[PDB]
Amino acid sequence: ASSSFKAADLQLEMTFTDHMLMVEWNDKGWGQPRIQPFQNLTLHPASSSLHYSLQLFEGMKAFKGKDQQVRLFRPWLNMDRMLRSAMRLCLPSFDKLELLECIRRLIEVDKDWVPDAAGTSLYVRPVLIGNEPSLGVSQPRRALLFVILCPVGAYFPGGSVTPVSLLADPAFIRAWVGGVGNYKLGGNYGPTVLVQQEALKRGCEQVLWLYGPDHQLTEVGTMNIFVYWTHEDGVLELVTPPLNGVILPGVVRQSLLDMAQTWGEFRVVERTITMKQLLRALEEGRVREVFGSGTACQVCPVHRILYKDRNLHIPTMENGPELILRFQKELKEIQYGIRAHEWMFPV
Amino acid sequence: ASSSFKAADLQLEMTQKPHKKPGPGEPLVFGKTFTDHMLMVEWNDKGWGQPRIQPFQNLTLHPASSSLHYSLQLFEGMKAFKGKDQQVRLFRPWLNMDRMLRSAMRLCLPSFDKLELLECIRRLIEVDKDWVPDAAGTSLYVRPVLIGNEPSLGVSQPRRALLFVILCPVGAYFPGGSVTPVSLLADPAFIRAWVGGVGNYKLGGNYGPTVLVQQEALKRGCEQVLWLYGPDHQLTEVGTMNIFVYWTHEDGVLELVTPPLNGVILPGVVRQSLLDMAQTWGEFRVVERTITMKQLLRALEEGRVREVFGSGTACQVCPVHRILYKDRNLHIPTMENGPELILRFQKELKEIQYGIRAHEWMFPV
Ligand SMILES: *Cc1c(COP(=O)(O)O)cnc(C)c1O
Ligand SMILES: *Cc1c(COP(=O)(O)O)cnc(C)c1O
Repeated sequence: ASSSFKAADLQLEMTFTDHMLMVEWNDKGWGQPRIQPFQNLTLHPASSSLHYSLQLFEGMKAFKGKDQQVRLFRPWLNMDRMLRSAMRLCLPSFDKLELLECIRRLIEVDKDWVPDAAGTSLYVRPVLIGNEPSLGVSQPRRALLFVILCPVGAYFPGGSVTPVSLLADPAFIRAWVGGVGNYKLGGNYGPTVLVQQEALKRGCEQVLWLYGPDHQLTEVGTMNIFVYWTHEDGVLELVTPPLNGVILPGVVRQSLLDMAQTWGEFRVVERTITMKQLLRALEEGRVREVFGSGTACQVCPVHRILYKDRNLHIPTMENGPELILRFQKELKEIQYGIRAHEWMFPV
Repeated sequence: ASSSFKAADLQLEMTQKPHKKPGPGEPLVFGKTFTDHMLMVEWNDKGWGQPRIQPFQNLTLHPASSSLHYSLQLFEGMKAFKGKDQQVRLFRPWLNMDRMLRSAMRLCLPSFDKLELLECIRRLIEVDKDWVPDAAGTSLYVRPVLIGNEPSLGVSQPRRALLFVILCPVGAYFPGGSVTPVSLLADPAFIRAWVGGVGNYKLGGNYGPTVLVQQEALKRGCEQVLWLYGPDHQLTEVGTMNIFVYWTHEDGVLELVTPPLNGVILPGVVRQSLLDMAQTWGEFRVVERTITMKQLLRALEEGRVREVFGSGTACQVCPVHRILYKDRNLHIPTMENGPELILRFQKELKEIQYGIRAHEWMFPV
């Protein structure tokens, strides 16, 4: 009472998994967390979740190693992000480690659902919605937190790393400074459906999100973007856009920056990336690799960019892709328990 | 893009046990009290289903519903008014219907026939007619919603959707017919929408992020938010209302100005009505042009501002008396100037809406 829900108070009642977590918030505080069979949600028609998008989510993977032990990849970063998203849309705060322990217990009940094939895992989807039975745009004192799980079977059609189809049109904007693009809110995704369809009929599989008067490369679909090149100063570097408001702080993004910094072989920085710099670098043969990063596709190569209906080839595949494969191998090693690391949380 | 549901295919299920009526003398909070019935229509792979109109009940949604994860949701807001002869009427519902599937087209929900939904809503209000209040400035708020209902976690076009309409009786925004002003926080750090964005559609996603800014307006002691856009600080919206400025322009001409529909402005029904009304009078210049803080600041020190107001069916016309910008107070002359134009707009809209003056803008139920 008077604070957050506790995993020690959990209520147990024994393509998605068999069970789900559910926690309710109402004025005075949180109710106890419930692990119950997968079932439909019953919401009032005036629920603020459906009218004013008082909704946020998270996305992380649970990996089954060779020793058959299930582990979550840096879940503390997902919990940090979830709480920041909650504060912004201006829902109840909760204790990050209590939600983690509740999710741990949920994955434990559905442990048989975690796949062990190469490139497979269990997708954990936590959600927090406003559940106020009112049409007023306000702080929603009733709320609902739920977690659902689902097995995912390899991103790539086989085991071969395949490059993806980008469209770069300045008329479409995902996020803005002073906006809400740095939080995983449902509201940022709905508007992308029409843009993705526009990309598909223009011969592209995904969208390269441009921002500002100087056409800054921000995100690749629902992934962060990275460019491995020799910059205009002659130094070999790995660059990704900074957290200035328009970028979603990805867990894989942070991990790639952390790993590359530890190696100390090349410069690793956060510095926006304009189409002017990319066009110049391509023409000068300074670009090595360009990729997207995210939970779905850990490291995802890009081979051409349709900018103002262009056919700009990105030489990612003819440069190995050396860094992508190194990142993929080291991540697989950490995630599937082949090497012990502080980044993994055992379930 | 697969036609529509028909009003002729609408069945009916009356309530077994009705909700409690508030009563003409007890406090009505906006959007917390609901009527006995609701409209609901489902869409899937075969197309649209039949409506029917059922008792007020909770929605049953799959946990992976795209409405809850990726905000595939939109809404409308219009009012039904009851005159002192018991006749119920809707204010320009065709425009709300026009604002509907444009919103659905955007994120990327099924199309429907505007007149078929209008007939279904008309019938729903007729069923719950006893819920429409009588008192001075009271009304029934009508809330149509269309959501994506896909049972998967992919960010894609839903193969399943749900359209529903709920009703709620609301009190007068201004008691006694006497308009009162609001103060606004103008902080450029928070942006509601951007060009190439989705602020020109009534989608749920544009509202959630405004809750924190509204709370920051409250803490800084200011009656609602003034939404600034760009490095030039363009005045765009007043909370969930369109903005209008009545002043003598820099060129020396008396005018009524409101921002143009360039992508950051929601095309309000009241906004369009005020423009239509002002143009029909032909007493002053009516123009759609960007308004900046620099222009407002210059007009204020030169004494050229007469009235500044917000527009949009909860309030119709809402006066603004103060704007907190750059930690400094800007006293807006709205109130000392009558407020003449606001009172004229309010009287005209009140007379049209409650049927005291007949107009083609009103749709009978
Ligand atoms: C989820 C997401 C990412 C990547 O985040 P990860 O935590 O690394 O999965 C990047 N950009 C957007 C827009 C996202 O939604
Ligand atoms: C609803 C709304 C308006 C006003 O629209 P009306 O149709 O006149 O009710 C204006 N701005 C915003 C941001 C709105 O949501």
